[PDB]
Amino acid sequence: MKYMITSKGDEKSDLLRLNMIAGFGEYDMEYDDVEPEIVISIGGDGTFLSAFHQYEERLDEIAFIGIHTGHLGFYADWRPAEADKLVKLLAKGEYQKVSYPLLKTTVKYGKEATYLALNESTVKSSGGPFVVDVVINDIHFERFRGDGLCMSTPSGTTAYNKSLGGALMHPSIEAMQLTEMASINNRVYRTIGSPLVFPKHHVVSLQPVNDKDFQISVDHLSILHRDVQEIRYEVSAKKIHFARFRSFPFWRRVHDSFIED
Amino acid sequence: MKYMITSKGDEKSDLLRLNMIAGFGEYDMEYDDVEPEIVISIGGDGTFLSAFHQYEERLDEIAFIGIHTGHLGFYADWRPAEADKLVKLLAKGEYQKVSYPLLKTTVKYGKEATYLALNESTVKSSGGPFVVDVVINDIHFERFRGDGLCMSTPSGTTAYNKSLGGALMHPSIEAMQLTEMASINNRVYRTIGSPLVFPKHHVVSLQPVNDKDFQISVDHLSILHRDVQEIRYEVSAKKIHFARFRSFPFWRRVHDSFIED
Amino acid sequence: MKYMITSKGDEKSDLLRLNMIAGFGEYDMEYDDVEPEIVISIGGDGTFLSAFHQYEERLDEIAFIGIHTGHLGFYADWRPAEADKLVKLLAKGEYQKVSYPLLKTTVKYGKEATYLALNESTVKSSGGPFVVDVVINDIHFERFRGDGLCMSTPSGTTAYNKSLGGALMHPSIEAMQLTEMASINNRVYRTIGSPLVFPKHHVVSLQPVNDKDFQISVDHLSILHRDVQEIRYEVSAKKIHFARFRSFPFWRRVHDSFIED
Amino acid sequence: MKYMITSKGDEKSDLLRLNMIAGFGEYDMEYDDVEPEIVISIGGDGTFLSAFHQYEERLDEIAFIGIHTGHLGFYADWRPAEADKLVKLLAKGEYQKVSYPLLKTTVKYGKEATYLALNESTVKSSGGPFVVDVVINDIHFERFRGDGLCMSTPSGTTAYNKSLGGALMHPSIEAMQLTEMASINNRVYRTIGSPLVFPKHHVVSLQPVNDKDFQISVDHLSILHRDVQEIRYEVSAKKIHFARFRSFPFWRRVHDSFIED
Ligand SMILES: CSC[C@H]1O[C@@H](n2cnc3c(N)ncnc32)[C@H](O)[C@@H]1O
Ligand SMILES: CSC[C@H]1O[C@@H](n2cnc3c(N)ncnc32)[C@H](O)[C@@H]1O
Ligand SMILES: CSC[C@H]1O[C@@H](n2cnc3c(N)ncnc32)[C@H](O)[C@@H]1O
Ligand SMILES: CSC[C@H]1O[C@@H](n2cnc3c(N)ncnc32)[C@H](O)[C@@H]1O
Ligand SMILES: Nc1ncnc2c1ncn2[C@@H]1CCCCO1
Ligand SMILES: Nc1ncnc2c1ncn2[C@@H]1CCCCO1
Ligand SMILES: Nc1ncnc2c1ncn2[C@@H]1CCCCO1
Ligand SMILES: Nc1ncnc2c1ncn2[C@@H]1CCCCO1
Repeated sequence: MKYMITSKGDEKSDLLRLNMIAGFGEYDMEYDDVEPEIVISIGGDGTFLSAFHQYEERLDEIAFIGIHTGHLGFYADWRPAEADKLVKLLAKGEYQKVSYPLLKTTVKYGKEATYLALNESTVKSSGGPFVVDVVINDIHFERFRGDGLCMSTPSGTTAYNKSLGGALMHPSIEAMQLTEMASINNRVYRTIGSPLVFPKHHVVSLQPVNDKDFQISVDHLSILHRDVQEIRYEVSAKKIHFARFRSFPFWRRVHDSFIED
Repeated sequence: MKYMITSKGDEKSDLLRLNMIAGFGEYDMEYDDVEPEIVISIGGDGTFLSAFHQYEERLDEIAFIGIHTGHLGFYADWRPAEADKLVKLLAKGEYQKVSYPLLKTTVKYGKEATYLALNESTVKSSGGPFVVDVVINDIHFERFRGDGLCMSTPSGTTAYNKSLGGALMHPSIEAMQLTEMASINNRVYRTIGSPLVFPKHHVVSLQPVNDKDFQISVDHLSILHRDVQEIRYEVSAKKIHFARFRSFPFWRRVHDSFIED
Repeated sequence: MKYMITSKGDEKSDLLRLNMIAGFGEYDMEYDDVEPEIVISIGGDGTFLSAFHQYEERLDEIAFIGIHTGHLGFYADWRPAEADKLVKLLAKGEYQKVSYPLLKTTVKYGKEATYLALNESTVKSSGGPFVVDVVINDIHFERFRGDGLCMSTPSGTTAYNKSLGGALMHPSIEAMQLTEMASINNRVYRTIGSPLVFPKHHVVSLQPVNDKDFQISVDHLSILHRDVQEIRYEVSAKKIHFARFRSFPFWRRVHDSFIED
Repeated sequence: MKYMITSKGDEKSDLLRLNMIAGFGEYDMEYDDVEPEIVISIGGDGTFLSAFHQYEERLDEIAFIGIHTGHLGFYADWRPAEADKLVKLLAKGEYQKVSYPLLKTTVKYGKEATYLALNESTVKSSGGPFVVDVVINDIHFERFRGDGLCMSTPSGTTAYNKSLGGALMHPSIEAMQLTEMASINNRVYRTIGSPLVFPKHHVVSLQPVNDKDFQISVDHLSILHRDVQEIRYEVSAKKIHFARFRSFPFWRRVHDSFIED
């Protein structure tokens, strides 16, 4: 089919990319970075996130693969020594696909912008204090004062979410998880403290109390948003598709990354 | 239908129980605590847990209701002033039902015993140090040394799980959550630290390293188990059914219990 | 003596300030905001922090007092109804003094700047990733990757330090406490995780790994520092002095703020 | 002087003990396990704790030394290869001493018993729920409901205290630290959550609310206490003395145990 290969850009990843292109040339495979059906990412999870966001308008028509030239990643979970076997099996194309849930962020002004996250979307304040009202399915839940908030996909839970004390959830669960960053708690301000796990179709809305300027991040991309009226989180109806060429279970991947390999 | 009412046993709950029995007598309703189809619990969440476990062999044929005579409970979530309206609507019996997931614990010896938890099942050691091997779907995940482990249902997450830093998950999610109690972590022992959220059909197995005697709890019931070979956790195929007579959303119930009411 | 009164600036605090000035006029007391010996702060703990920093060059010659016109503060811990009794006892001037430790921050470039904190000093990155080497008394302790770090005085421990999971320490202890903000931990990056409590004369040094631009905060003041070579923390030899006019124990103040009042 | 050597009891530690006794025989040193002035512990930190408690009535007249035959301990912090150099320098006896603070626990009935802890003293319930009133210097601070409480010395902070989220404090600080085990927090029960660090002469008292039977631990020793009226914690006036034969800083010891060695 049509395929493309993105590279981290160091010698190791560029040379592996050139060798995989050469290997693909021995098959009925066309290099096309406009309408690829296979997107191979060579580098780390950061390289993989840029690949996902490069092609997030054609998610339904792409199977993603990650190769880690450094340490094992959660998306770049195949070693460079398997690249030749990868080329072979991608060429035949009878592999299977597994799908992970994604997070949809909607930002409203006083106008609207939507974003897909593969790891998480976070909200912080633009210098001053961060106060927002947290609304769950039109129900006012809490007034949060602190550093900010983080909404994670399931596969995002091993990333920023983990550093904030959130739970790791198996990515077959269609959910999103909200974690707090340094919440103020006394007898004036009061937050739940615990991470919150939301199913599909639940809508978490963040509403400004005073200042309406926020620094909003989506995966690696962080930009200052002004005149914000509302930030809405929900599990996306879209999903990322991976080419499956072996059994590498999520919990083993968690074990290899955090316990021992 | 056939119904029964369990009471916490103080004056307040016994008198409310007698008044509801009197109210039920005005309808085609029979009191039967052997094969009830409606089990009303009057007291707190602890009273409700005993009601669930009193009838856990007829879960498929029972709708549960809880009335809190003290503070709002997560299962006893209706006020005594609504008891008359409750009798009325339970008598007609066109109410709807909502189902929550349950946790199945299997304990193997060198023989087998199974238990259903509505909140959680926990494992601790019988005096000495607690060391177990944690196996996830036949994959050795970690060697845990510490005080113990807790496996929570979704509706259990607001209970012991919350005090251990676990996430609160909406009970429409068919999952279980594993949290650590005081894990030892250095460059000898190593655990994941984070709460772990498991979907249906995943099996978490705890296996003894040295001592094989453990104190195992299931909801309020804690008993010493000897000659234990394995403890297995999975989401039960069984579910608890509640009679639904109003909209009291889980997240509002979380808000009213932990934030403000 | 010479005194001055700073005000939060709302009606309530300005009017209390004018009334205390009037009351002071009945005694041998001179208003002087250049060389005061008594600095009264009317507002909240934030107003008190500005008062401290307004006069941090004459700390050895000033006794501070805080009045809270809103909720109880940890530095503004006297109610407005006691202002008349405060004027009386400050005028006679046989009150006693209690001293709290302070935190000295040194920032070195490639030049040097020093700062005193009453609550804490925090270090974060200027947009990009935050990586620093943590050196304790010339001993390399850890390579920290995460959101940032916070070094708190004892009286600062109830503030930002508390939201980061740090311990509350009685301010009679001459120490400083280092807490992490969202540290990355796997088998590549490794931090201690726990808050660290340091005695007098211990020096904690933060050293850049790659990027040398940091956002450094000292109490309420946060400024971007460029070309930073080192950030050094140690317990200051200077101390803040409070006028003591009653017994309001620190632990009771903790109780009233976080448990119940 | 008079010395004695305790051993973990495995081959490795017994043989090292016999060799050190032989080496000591070449000097004016007498083996005496009744009134030793030097107590050498060979094994791990657990062996060292038994040595301390074996001789806790002669703490003022003993310098302790620990040798780790397994992994580095915080009290057993010298390697077996240094045992010959240890014998030499202990024999001459111009070494220096460093002292660590200790924790005094008082248990009152309806009679009194006192205990010294080198690591920590913990309180849990005897099966049923654990509810105690926490009193700080005769001031009621909180009503704690949960699994239990832990009061740690400074050198104890790297042990159980660390697993409960407490801070690590340098043992030159004369203090004790109170950490919670799985506290219940809602709008009925309310605890501070944060670890609490107390200076010398502060007294923390635990008082029963209903049940008066508790499982109290002091270092490795845990015994059921009945008819308990009060548990009192304070920094001991006694101190443990170590023979100092090299520079092995506490923070480096923390680094080697938890970060890398
Ligand atoms: C470096 S690739 C970008 C990812 O880094 C992760 N990340 C950012 N900051 C942190 C942090 N403080 N701790 C852990 N992961 C982080 C987020 O999940 C982001 O999507
Ligand atoms: C009192 S009813 C029994 C329930 O109490 C909860 N529980 C027990 N111990 C604790 C604790 N330490 N913190 C919070 N909840 C607890 C558990 O979820 C149990 O099912
Ligand atoms: C508003 S007065 C300034 C103080 O607010 C405190 N502070 C800032 N951010 C937070 C936070 N996220 N949580 C708690 N306290 C905070 C810091 O201790 C600072 O000195
Ligand atoms: C094994 S030597 C005894 C010491 O083990 C430590 N300990 C006991 N339980 C735990 C735990 N769950 N986590 C960490 N350390 C522990 C306590 O500090 C005790 O003094
Ligand atoms: N989904 C993820 N799970 C775990 N780790 C992740 C993920 N995505 C990116 N990273 C890491 C975070 C540290 C910096 C390098 O990239
Ligand atoms: N599912 C539950 N969610 C929250 N709280 C619960 C639950 N079950 C029982 N409790 C409480 C725990 C404290 C003692 C009284 O009962
Ligand atoms: N030392 C302090 N201890 C507790 N709280 C403090 C302190 N200083 C300032 N604050 C609060 C923090 C929340 C915003 C208002 O000011
Ligand atoms: N003071 C201590 N600091 C760290 N670790 C300690 C201490 N005392 C004993 N241990 C360990 C705990 C795990 C089991 C082996 O002994």
